[PDB]
Amino acid sequence: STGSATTTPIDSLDDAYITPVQIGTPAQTLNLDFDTGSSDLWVFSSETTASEVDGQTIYTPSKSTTAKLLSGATWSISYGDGSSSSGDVYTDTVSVGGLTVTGQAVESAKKVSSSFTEDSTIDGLLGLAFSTLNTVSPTQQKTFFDNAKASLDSPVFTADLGYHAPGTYNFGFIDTTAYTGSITYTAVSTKQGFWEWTSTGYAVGSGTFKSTSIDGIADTGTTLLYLPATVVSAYWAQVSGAKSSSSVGGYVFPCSATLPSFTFGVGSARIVIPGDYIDFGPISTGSSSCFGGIQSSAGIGINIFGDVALKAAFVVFNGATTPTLGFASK
Ligand SMILES: C#CCN(C)Cc1nc([C@]2(O)CN[C@@H](c3nc(-c4ccc(C(F)(F)F)cc4N)no3)C2)cs1
Repeated sequence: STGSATTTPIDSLDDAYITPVQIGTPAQTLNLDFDTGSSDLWVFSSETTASEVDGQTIYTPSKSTTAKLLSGATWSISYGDGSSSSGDVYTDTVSVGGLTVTGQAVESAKKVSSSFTEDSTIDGLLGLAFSTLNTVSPTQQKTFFDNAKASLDSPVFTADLGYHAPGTYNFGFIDTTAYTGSITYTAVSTKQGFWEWTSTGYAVGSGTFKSTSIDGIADTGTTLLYLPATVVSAYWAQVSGAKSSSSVGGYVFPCSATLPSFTFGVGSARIVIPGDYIDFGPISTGSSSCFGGIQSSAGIGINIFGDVALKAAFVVFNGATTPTLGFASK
């Protein structure tokens, strides 16, 4: 089998991408944030505290003839930004772009933190990291991809995120029309449950390439590109007036600037992020200070190839017996 679904930016900055997901019978379509950096499929639901729902579409398991309570199962998750959610668990039929998993664990939120409430466009998350990170207790659950993998034509999914435009998540096949040149595959460590790999270095703008190993994760659920402070400083040093602001929480730059590109290495290949992809716009409405799309990972403990990096590429998440990641230009 295969599936293919369009993913759409939630706003003009590409802060996140939402993909329609069919849950239950008859289908209840919710727009979920596909997150290769986590492993829970959770949704706003008829069980979510009413004051914490503000415009999201909710999953109502009592209206699904295929929903079954996963008795005694609870979940609770906290994300890198400090947001969180928790609740109980149903199993139900879940379909993405024509690909159907029966008995998928659908984690129904009883509580969500303020940042989720405040984002009326995100109805929940669909985790695509390794199932070892799934938070369901006492019986850990598998991700949608893990459940679908054996049925797929090929045990892969691909992320083709758009820049200020929709893109595509495909399951079970590689669309050879969706990229230029070749896909360079690189080794993955699953030891932390992430799609963790080592970039071979970087370049800023038209500068020469600096060979240096950068261990990080391919994370569609993170907006920005988080890299070591040395690399990030070398980038922003090329932008007049750019500086790290403790009050804002990262590097800012004058909105009047044109930004240089940023290249990252995948083996001997190179992915070039155009400068415009690094511009996240005014820090507040009407400000002439703009937020940078490349930020330091120093406080995180891991480098994160988030959407800023991934949307410059066609990315293969290869879930073969030995997982690998593939990157192609597009
Ligand atoms: C600190 C620290 C060390 N490590 C935990 C950092 C890491 N962190 C992660 C993710 O937790 C997993 N992938 C990312 C993700 N973020 C979201 C997300 C989406 C929407 C909203 C909002 F605004 F609507 F509330 C909040 C989110 N947090 N979805 O995925 C972040 C992987 S490594």
